[PDB]
Amino acid sequence: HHHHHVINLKELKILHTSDWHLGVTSWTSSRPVDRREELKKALDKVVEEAEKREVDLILLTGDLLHSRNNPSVVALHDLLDYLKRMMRTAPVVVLPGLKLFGNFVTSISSDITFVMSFEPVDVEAKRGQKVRILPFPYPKNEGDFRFFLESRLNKLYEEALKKEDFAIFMGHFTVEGLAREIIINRALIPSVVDYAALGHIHSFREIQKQPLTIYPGSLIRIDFGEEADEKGAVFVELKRGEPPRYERIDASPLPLKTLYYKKIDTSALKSIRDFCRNFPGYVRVVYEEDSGILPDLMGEIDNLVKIE
Repeated sequence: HHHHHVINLKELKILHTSDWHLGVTSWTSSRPVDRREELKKALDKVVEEAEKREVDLILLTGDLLHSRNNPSVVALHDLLDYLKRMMRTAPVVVLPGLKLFGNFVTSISSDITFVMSFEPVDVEAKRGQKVRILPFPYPKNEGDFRFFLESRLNKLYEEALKKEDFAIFMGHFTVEGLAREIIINRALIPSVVDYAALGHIHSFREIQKQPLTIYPGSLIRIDFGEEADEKGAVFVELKRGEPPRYERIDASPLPLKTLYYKKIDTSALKSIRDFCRNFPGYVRVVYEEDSGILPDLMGEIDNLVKIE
């Protein structure tokens, strides 16, 4: 199953997913929970939607592995497993959050490209579309730093002007003013790209519409700051005549809940027990004062991962 070659094809379907954090175990200081099974389920749903929609290109951004430096064999084997699966559907371009194995794999394949530098790369998509990738990976400096970054973005704008069909910006950074980190103003994302695929933020954000610029988010709620979050992937469709459209692919991951109390008194105990009873995800209790020896709530309630 190799690529198609359709004359005058003026469209491109993209799956963009990000920030998988393969290998994460949560709440290791209170109650370790291995998130793999939930994550593999979320990823499977993303793989199946990609197949279902017959996408042309899959973009992966952000931290696909939880461990900055020392991913486990399982985490690595899961990554390569899902990479392979995706490459069966459509070509995969990865902007990382080893340089050796990435460069080698890109050489020997026509369906995975690791963009490991600031240099543009042209890729071929599932139906023969030509796509120019403008990458902005994580890069000592201080305010010359800002001028460095800005110089790099300017170069990518010029290289984007040299596109044949589609141009796609990929970046691993924090958009200034979100509501060491690399902080970059959204106005400096080259305006002449058709899509800007961003990663590193766990939460789905539509940053702007022109160029359409999106963080898809993580696929699980990694910690309690993510309880109100949208988790999933994004499906983007590009057509030469027209504005880009996109649909969120929800990963439907386990819900999180933080229950708050001054003291864990009689009423707070009943509140906690009732709530967790049939709650299908994980619960945190936040309280302020000790008032006696606390009952063994974690032995009693398997969903409760943190009192603290």
